[PDB]
Amino acid sequence: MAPVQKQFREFHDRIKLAQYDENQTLRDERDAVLTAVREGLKKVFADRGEAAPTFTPFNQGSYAMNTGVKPLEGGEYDIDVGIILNIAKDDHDPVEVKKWIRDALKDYGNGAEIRRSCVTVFKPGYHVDLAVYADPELSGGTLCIAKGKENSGDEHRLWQISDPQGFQDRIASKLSGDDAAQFRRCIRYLKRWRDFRFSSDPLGIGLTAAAYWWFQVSKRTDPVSQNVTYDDRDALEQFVQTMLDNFHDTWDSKDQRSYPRLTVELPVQPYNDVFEKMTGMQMESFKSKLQALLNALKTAKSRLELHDACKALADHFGSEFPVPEK
Ligand SMILES: Nc1ncnc2c1ncn2[C@@H]1O[C@H](COP(=O)(O)OP(=O)(O)OP(=O)(O)O)[C@@H](O)[C@H]1O
Ligand SMILES: Nc1ncnc2c1ncn2[C@@H]1O[C@H](COP(=O)(O)OP(=O)(O)OP(=O)(O)O)[C@@H](O)[C@H]1O
Ligand SMILES: [Mg+2]
Ligand SMILES: [Mg+2]
Repeated sequence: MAPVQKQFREFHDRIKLAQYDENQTLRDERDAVLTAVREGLKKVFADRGEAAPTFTPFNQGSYAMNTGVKPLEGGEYDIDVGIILNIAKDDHDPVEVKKWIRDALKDYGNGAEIRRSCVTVFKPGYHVDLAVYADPELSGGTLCIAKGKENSGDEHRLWQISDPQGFQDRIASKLSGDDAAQFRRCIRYLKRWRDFRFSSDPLGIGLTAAAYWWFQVSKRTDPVSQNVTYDDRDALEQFVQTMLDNFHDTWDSKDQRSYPRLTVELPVQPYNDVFEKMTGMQMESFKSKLQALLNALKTAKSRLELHDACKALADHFGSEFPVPEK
């Protein structure tokens, strides 16, 4: 009946990255970029002959929500930060606003770059994704993120209504206590699976939103003593089965075939499918790999030898998954 709970908890200990509130180093790297933006902006706007825009920053992403993992060797940390500029959205092209930040981050690190949803700045061993918002007061009450690239057409340049506070609050409030800890462990486990079996360029946000909809705690409460034990292997099995169950074969007219697609809405504005950017072929590979992980989660629960159980898990979770010698 070989259990694997101790092995999962040790795996968790190895992969987890402390969130911003417990990570001096992350805060320091964060604050450095925010400082370089403030400093940078003074020059960019001295040129324009205009007073510098101010901004309010906030923590975003997994280091804000305590779902962060350590990258594998060669991999990069992803420091996500929002900045709310004291500007009215209706008065500015969003890409143009993003240009102020890239130019402010001209010299800092290996430079800065304007992505579709953020300005990203590169440094040795990490990047910082700055999501750029217009001021809700000056912009008629909504918080809108700057969407669009430099090369992007007109209909793809926009201020999209967002709700990062709402999203973070739903992730943190879904469960509590040791139930919530298991939720977070299972997101992390799957982000290492991602880093191990997917190429370095199943989104993090995808699995997070997915767990919000479909994660269920797996624990046993002894009827007599009320003593609780968690079963992380079982929690992943049910969660992964539930995701697989929600793939829909979706016809693509252009390719004249169907691909299995997992759709997962953000539980807050704008309720976009967080996986919409994955192509049909990437979704098909995502599904096969999910099925193979499910198969190993089941194999792991029916091995006499702890070695054989752990090995089956290590083939999917990678070489930081502990495999005790036979
Ligand atoms: N496709 C999307 N739709 C809506 N919001 C998103 C999307 N992608 C990212 N975000 C927002 O930006 C944040 C940072 O995105 P990122 O891709 O870094 O995910 P993350 O949660 O930090 O996970 P990871 O640990 O993989 O970095 C998310 O946590 C989410 O609030
Ligand atoms: N809705 C969102 N809210 C906040 N951040 C987001 C959102 N969507 C994406 N991001 C951020 O930007 C990063 C990548 O998303 P983006 O859509 O900008 O990629 P892209 O510019 O299309 O690049 P690629 O060429 O790789 O497709 C994520 O890691 C995340 O931090
Ligand atoms: Mg992130
Ligand atoms: Mg990011």
